[PDB]
Amino acid sequence: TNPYARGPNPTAASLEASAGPFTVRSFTVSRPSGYGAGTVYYPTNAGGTVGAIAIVPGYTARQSSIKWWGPRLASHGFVVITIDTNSTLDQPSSRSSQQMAALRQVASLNGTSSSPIYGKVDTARMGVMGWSMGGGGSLISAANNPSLKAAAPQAPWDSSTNFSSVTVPTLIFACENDSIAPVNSSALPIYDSMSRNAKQFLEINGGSHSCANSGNSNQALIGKKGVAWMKRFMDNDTRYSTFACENPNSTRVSDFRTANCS
Repeated sequence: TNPYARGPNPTAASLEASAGPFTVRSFTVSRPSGYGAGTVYYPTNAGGTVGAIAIVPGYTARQSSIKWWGPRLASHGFVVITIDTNSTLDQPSSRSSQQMAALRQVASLNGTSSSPIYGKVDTARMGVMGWSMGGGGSLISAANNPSLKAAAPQAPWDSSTNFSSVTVPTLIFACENDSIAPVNSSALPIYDSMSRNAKQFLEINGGSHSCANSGNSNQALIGKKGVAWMKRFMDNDTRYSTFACENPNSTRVSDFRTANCS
């Protein structure tokens, strides 16, 4: 009997819909600490404490690029903070520092009786996600913070592609026709480098660099996979082992790989 298991037994239909079972509320972080701005999404009556996910956009980009993840994840039983960085020109290591700052603030707000997320977060169970340089930032966060329970960056880029130290279960969303952070020189070498973890590579067929962003046309598949990965690894929830680890066998996917996916 897994104490972190929340919500109804998952179905494809329920994981593919635009929102899951829980009602989602949100607020703006009034005094953001160590980053630009943040929006916190959270479920009402998830049936216990839930893990937290900090999501960072890429270079020149804002919360809007990665907004859709907030309600999508939160509606399956997660507290999600989407951030703006101190500057939109921040680099990946700075993105990562700011991501971890956002998580610490979430942990702090869990114990502030005035916060709507008071007593709602299990602050020992956290994950990281993000687009482009924010994707590299998530991988950096993971490498520097092995206590994190999961990472799921999208169209990631960093100077280095060597993330061989990462022990955090890591799902890489890739975009097949990415001409900004091309798969062959960023997402794929990143993926291949990680020898110490459960991991997955999911390339979206014909996707541009923004193929996992708000307003994308594979929200059913991408949302299912992100929630399934976070469920399986953040909650240790083996109801999601198949959703998390399976090949989707979808014409929407041009390349699928996975390793150590129990």
